[PDB]
Formats: sequence, structure tokens, C-alpha cells
Amino acid sequence: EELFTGVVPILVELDGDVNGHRFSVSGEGEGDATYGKLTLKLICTTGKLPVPWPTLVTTLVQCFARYPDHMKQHDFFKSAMPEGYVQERTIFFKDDGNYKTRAEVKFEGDTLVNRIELKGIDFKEDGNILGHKLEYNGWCAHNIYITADKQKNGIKANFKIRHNIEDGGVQLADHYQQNTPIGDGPVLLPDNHYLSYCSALSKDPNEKRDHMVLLEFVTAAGI
Repeated sequence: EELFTGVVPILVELDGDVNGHRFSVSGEGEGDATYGKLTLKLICTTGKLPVPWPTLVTTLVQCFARYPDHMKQHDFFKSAMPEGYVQERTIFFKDDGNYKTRAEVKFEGDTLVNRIELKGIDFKEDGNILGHKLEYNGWCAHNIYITADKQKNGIKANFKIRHNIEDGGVQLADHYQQNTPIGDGPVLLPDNHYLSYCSALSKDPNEKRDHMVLLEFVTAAGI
């Protein structure tokens, strides 16, 4: 909570497996919650990424959302720290397979760490995902609605991501998310609100490995 008043270093580690095609992603960057901003460089450490980068954006630290002063009491993400939280999602790609993910987001020393496992199943081998037919593209801007889940002492959200297909359509990725604290210390359970997200992608022209530069700008609102 007081842990996020300056610039905090980030490590991200993902182990994945989609229809038996395995991969790893290693990331580093910085979060600055005062300005609701995140900067990440993400590298596929196993060579070629077998899914499109934009399908992993949401998976690859909502504790860096700017909650304005008048809504600080509704910030579940920071309040669970330093022990952290588990973030789980299922992502259903319309007419194709799904991902399930489990992440732990917590401090390890001074570094905020997001460690993730992802399993994907029932993908078509020449679908939009395993066939790499999605444009390289984040989303700016859109809202994600957060609600308390009092029974699990956490939060929930569901939202749609729209991936542009090379030909001209859209591939829908329907997200269902739950977050639960890792510790047993008291957490802030929020009233209904939303996060406004602007995400943008780039490439580092000096990096030869398969990678993504991810920038996010996030502000809470709605109370």
C-alpha cells in the first residue's frame, strides 16, 4: 500500500503449454502506481512463441492501477501486499480453445513478482491462435469492471478482449477472473467500480529474440 508510492521493479515468469506446445516467458520492468503506469519487456526464453503475443498481454499486475485518493479504500490489489494474491482466469477464444492461468503476485524483497502457469486446450492447429493470424495490437481504451466476491475474501471480473484478425474480422477472447489473498491479514473488499485501461505494444529494435514491449496506463474510477 505504502509499498507503491515510488517506482517498483517487476519480474514476470510464465510457464505455458498450449495443446502440448510448451513455452516460457521471462519479463522485467517497472510499475509506478502514482501515475498508474507499467513498462515491461517480455522475452520468450524457449525460442519461438507458439501463440500470438497479444493473447498473453492480460496474463503477463493490477496493483499498479492508479486508485485516486477518494477510492483508496477500494484497492484490493495493493491491500493484499506484501504477501500478495492469487489471480486466476479462464480465457475462452470463441470457436477455438481456452487458456486457464494461475498466477501469484507478491513481493520478493523489493521486487514485485508475477509467477504464472498457463494451460491451453482444444485449439485448432491452424486456428487464429496456433496459426498466428492476429495483428500485433493492444487496446486503448477500455473498461474492466471489478466486483467484490465476499465468500472468497476477494474480487472478480469478467471482460472481453477483441483481437483483430489479419483477413479483417475479430477474434473474441472472453475473460473470467478471480483474485484471492495469499495471506490471512485483512483485505479491502471494494464496492462496484471499474479500471480504465490503455495498453500499447512495441518492439525493441535491438532485441533479436522473440519479445514484446508492453506499456499500460490504468486508472480506477466509478464511485
